[PDB]
Formats: sequence, C-alpha cells, structure tokens
Amino acid sequence: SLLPLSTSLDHRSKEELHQDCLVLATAKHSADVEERFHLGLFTDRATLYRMIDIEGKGHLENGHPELFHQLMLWKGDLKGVLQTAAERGELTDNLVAMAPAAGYHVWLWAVEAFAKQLCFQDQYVKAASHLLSIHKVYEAVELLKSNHFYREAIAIAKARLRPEDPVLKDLYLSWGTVLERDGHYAVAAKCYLGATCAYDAAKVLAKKGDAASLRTAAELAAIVGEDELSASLALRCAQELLLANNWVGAQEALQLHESLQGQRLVFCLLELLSRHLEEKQLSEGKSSSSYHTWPFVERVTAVWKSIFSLDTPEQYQEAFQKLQNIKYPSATNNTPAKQLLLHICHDLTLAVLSQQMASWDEAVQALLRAVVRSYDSGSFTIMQEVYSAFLPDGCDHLRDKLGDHQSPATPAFKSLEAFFLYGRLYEFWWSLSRPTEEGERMLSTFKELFSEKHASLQNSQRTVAEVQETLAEMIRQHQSLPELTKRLTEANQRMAKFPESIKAWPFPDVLECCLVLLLIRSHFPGCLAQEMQQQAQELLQKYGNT
Repeated sequence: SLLPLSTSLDHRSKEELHQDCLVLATAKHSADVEERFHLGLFTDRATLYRMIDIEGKGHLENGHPELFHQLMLWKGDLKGVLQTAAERGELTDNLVAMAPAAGYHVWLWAVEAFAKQLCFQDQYVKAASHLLSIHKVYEAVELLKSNHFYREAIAIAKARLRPEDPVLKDLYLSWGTVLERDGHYAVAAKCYLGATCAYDAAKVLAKKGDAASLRTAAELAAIVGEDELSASLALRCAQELLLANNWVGAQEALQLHESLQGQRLVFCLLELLSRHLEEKQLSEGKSSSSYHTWPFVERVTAVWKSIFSLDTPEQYQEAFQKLQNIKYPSATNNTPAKQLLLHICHDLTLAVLSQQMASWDEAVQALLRAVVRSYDSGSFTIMQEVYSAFLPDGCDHLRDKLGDHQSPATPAFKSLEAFFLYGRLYEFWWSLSRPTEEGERMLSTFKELFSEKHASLQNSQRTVAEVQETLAEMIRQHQSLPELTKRLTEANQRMAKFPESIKAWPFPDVLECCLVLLLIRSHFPGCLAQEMQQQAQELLQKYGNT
C-alpha cells in the first residue's frame, strides 16, 4: 500500500521477471537499471532513494499526500519533509507527532506552522488547542476571541489564566456587547455578571421591556445591592403588568423594595376603580382581569386599613409626602387608556388621603387635578364617574368645611364645582336624546357655569393661540398686519387685568356650556328659561363671533 508501484511491477509476467533478474545479476557483478527503478530494493541506497521518490510522485498524483510524507520519513530527512509540507499546507497530526525526531525546536516550529494552517481551513478550536501545547495561552485566547468563539475563549482563559487577569474580564465585556447587540439580553446579562459588573447586568435585562424581564432585572438588582435601581425597576414592571390587567402580578412587584409603599396604595385604588368602572359599563365582565379577593371612598379606606395597615394617622402623612412629590406629564389627548387611568388615580389617591387627615384644602386640589386630567384627555366618561365615585351626592358638603370664605383655596373649589355642573349639563343633554324627569328645577342651577370673566378669558386665549398661528404660518411660508399686533393688545393686555385666581384654576368651556343649554332648550316650547336663556344668548354673541 505504501510502495504500490513496485508491488505491482514485481507481479508482472515471468517473461519480464526473467530479464529483471539478469539485469539485477549484472548490476551486482548501467543504463539498464534506469528503466527498472523497482530494482532499488536490491542494489544500493542511491537506486533505492531514486526508487522511493517515484512512489512519492505517484502518491501525490493519485491524491494521497499522507502516504507521500510517510515515505519521505524513511529516507531520514524529517527536517526537510516538514518545511516542504509547511509551504504547501499539508501538515497533519501525523506529521507534527513525528516532528520532535529532528529536535524540540523543530517541533516548536511545526506546531505554530500547523496552527497557522488550521486557521485557513476554518478549524479554529483545534488550532487554538495546538497553540496551548506550545504554552501560548494569550495567542490562543486572542485567536478564538477574534473569531467569535467566545464560549471556548472563556473556557481556556478561565482554566489557564488567573481569575483577575484583565484578559479574562475583557472577554465577558466583549461577548456581552455582541450578545446584547442582537437581542440576546438574558445571556448577555450573565456575561456582565461574570465580568463582576453587576449594575450593567440589571440594565441589560431591563432593555427587553418584557414584564418578566422587568421583574427579574429588579430582583437581580436587589441581590447585588442597587436598592435605588431595584425600586425603579420593580415599579416599571408593575406598570407593565397592569397593561394585561394582572392586578395580583402588579401588586406583588411592589412588594420588592418597600419604598414603593406609597405606590402600593395607588394600585389598590386603581384596581378598585377599574372594578367599579367595567362593572357598570357592561353589567358584567371577565377579560383576564385577575382581581384580588379583598360608598367607594370608604371602600378604599377600609381596604387600605386591612391589606396595607394604614389605620393610624401617623403614616397617613408619610404616605402622603412620599406620594405628593411624584409628578406626571401633562397627559395630552393621545395617551394609552391604562396609563391615563393610573395618572388620574395618583391624584385621586392624594384626595382620599387628604380627606383622612382632615386636609380638606388639598383634598379639593387633588380632586380637581384628577378631574382636569380626565377632561384634558377628552375621556369624558371617566371624568364623570370620578364625581360619581368620590362625590356621590353633590358638592355642597365640601363648601361648609372650606368654601364659606374660610381658606384661599375656595377659587379651586369653584373650578371643581364648575366641572361638576359641566357633566350634569351634558348628562341632562343626552337624557333629552334617546339614550323631563330631571326637572326644570335642576336646570336653574347651571347659573354659576355661565361666568362672563371665564368666557372672555377663554376668548382672549383663543386669539392669542390664533395669533401665534397666523404669524407662524407666514414665517413658515417664507422658507391686516398692523391690526394683528393691535388685536394682541386687545387680548394680551386684557387677560393681564384679571385676578390671578381666574388664570390659576381651569374652567369648562363656557361657550360650549352656552351652546348646550340653548340646544337643550330647543325641545321644550313655552319655557323661556327665565333670564338664563337670554344671558346664555348674550354671552354667545359677545365671544362667539370672534
């Protein structure tokens, strides 16, 4: 198998095996031996060497370089064999294993040469293993790292290098950066943990945005310290867990850091209100609403006393102070229907809380802030049921406590009562349509809703916001005028003359409240609405043409 050409040649016919012997006989006792190279096994070294490198060329021109190198070993030029195979890149486990015959340094050169060759054949782990035998750990780690064999690079670095070697620490960070790039956040968190940088591990887990990922990042943060980070992470998990109406999942995430104690009350009020809402909307419902098993205002106070131990007024203040600091954005018209309700419930929570510690002034301000938020977002039905839940009877039972010119917060009381009548008037309107029992007695109570000062001021803010759109239109088109400045003076100077109270507290659109009353009035002939119809008519003319 290793000398195949001569093996067949000496198996020829006896015709050519007889001239073969006589050529051999003559040689011992010379161009006739040239043709018969197979007689090298019997004559001398020189003809045997010529014999061996004719089986060489023939192990190459057959596709068996492994046999060619084995033949070259017999001649005794092992050092020269490796260099030849190095140039043409046919080094193998067999060749390197025979390398130390020439010498140790020949083996040293052979493995590095074999390592370089194995790289070009996409054999990187094997190449790195050979580099380890040369006692080149840093080169082996660098070679694997540069080819994104991070798992194998770490294993060799972990086993061979010290745990605190900067080479090892960088491997985790380098691998974590790659894994984080393509959405493998969970594993990339472990790489940062291995890199003894725990803070970055929690944040990477948070970057997923998933509810479970948010929770585990919060728990992971708490283990390594990072208490202020854990609270922020747990809160975000709870906010995401109400997006699926998981009211038991949401409240457990708030049990992590115990600085969320203030936010626990909000999610309790948010849950009970949402139960109060979906109940009297479709008279029944089960929409994966995972409720707990625990007068609306007294119903949340009772639950707060039991489920959260909020009985004595000592910690009413701490809950109030911990909650009054947090502010939310302006809550524009477009906003998720679940986050918007949470923002309202935060202001509602302060309202009931202030009601507990006889803080009537802040109670109306917190209530007003909750109503306004809902009104500003256009969610009229939510604004209406807030009054139903928190002011079930009316609004006069708060006037005696503070509204009798007792505190400077009664301007805020007027806004809250004005918004209450706004819903009452709208309701009275839809009652006239398909979806008199209300009685005219109640109709002559919206008189406070028709405030000329609030009507004029909302008219002034209309032109000013309009003026800032006529000019902003013209400068936009660039890429009546003299009176336009004058009309600002008619308004921008006018609303400056009002008391600071008028501009401090919002009001319902008096012009809109004047449309509905006239519009409602169009169903009942022979009413005349006393002076109320005329006053609404007069107000419409004065601020409606503009």
